[PDB]
Amino acid sequence: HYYVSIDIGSSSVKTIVGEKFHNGINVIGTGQTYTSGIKNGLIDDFDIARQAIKDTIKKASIASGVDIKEVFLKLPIIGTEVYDESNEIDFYEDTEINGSHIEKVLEGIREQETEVINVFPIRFIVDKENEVSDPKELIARHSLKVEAGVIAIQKSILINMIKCVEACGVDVLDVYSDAYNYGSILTATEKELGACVIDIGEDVTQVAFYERGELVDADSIEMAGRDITDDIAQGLNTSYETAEKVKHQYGHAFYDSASDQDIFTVEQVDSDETVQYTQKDLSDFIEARVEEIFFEVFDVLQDLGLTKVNGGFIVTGGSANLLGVKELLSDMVSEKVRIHTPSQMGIRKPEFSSAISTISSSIAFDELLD
Ligand SMILES: Nc1ncnc2c1ncn2[C@@H]1O[C@H](COP(=O)(O)OP(=O)(O)OP(=O)(O)O)[C@@H](O)[C@H]1O
Ligand SMILES: [Mg+2]
Repeated sequence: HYYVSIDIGSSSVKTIVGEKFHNGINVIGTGQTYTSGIKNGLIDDFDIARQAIKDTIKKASIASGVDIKEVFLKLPIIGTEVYDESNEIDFYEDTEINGSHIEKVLEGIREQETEVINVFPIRFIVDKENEVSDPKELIARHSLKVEAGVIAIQKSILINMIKCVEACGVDVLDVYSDAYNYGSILTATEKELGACVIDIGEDVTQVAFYERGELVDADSIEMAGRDITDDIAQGLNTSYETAEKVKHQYGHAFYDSASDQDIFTVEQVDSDETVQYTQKDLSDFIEARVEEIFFEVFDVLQDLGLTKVNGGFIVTGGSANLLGVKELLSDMVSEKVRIHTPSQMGIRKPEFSSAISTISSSIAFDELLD
């Protein structure tokens, strides 16, 4: 009927209630609630977080008209495993492969410390020979085999993340690693060539790489928005708060493009005085940090041995609202670089990318298995 996804982020818990249309999703209600209950993408104070999630589920339950009781929880690429696996189910009759055989054969893969959370198909193989993308309505005589991609997350995260959302009085129908979700924000062309999604939130920066249409591998960095603000507060000798504002109001991640005529005033933290800075001044600190962030990204890529990103670079997430971000990355790499923002209205901010893709993934599996 209705699709409701929940994004439990370090800056704000995000919720989206949507409806499936022929050419996409129709957001009919959203909610957002800032919280200090989540840090580095994990629950820092259960109670505080459990209250943020409820508030978010409410603000949306109101704005959407729907009375939310079921939700799809996204999971951060943290303590996550992305590997290859296959499985085959047998037949004793002439069976017309339907959505239920897909699930049955995938379930086997969903099989110690971790737990398979997502199993997605790469290619199926009917009666031990017909290699095909879709095996539906095709007739199987002896067997249906699937070579899939699998994602596992550490049991500690899964459990508590769900214990917290379910403590709000709603059921978690399913879970979706952002490592799978980002596939949505891409284009078929990007997925094919080898695109790299860079989601810079507040505490975490997630990196996902897709090639030939499927996810290849993923990881995260504990450096993001907050660190930009931290760098700003120290550089202008000011409070975190005012630092978090001038970043929003005047932030520019590329030095060579920040204004001088643009001036603002920040108060000092050690005196009852006030200093005046230009946008460019602020830029020095911002670019520096956003750069160190991309340098981390590259390393993640090297570790995962995922060089070559002919698919290009896609950057998103809250910090993606920063000006000059596209400029800076393009200046330190040689592939296309775009800042993905949800198309649907109401959620036309980079920070909503993950939440909306969670719904996409939901719907995607809904069809695959029916
Ligand atoms: N307009 C702005 N300019 C630059 N940065 C901003 C702006 N708006 C949002 N941010 C920053 O983006 C970050 C939050 O965005 P985001 O929602 O993607 O993080 P989160 O998902 O809630 O937590 P997580 O780090 O676990 O992903 C904050 O650090 C915030 O300061
Ligand atoms: Mg986030």
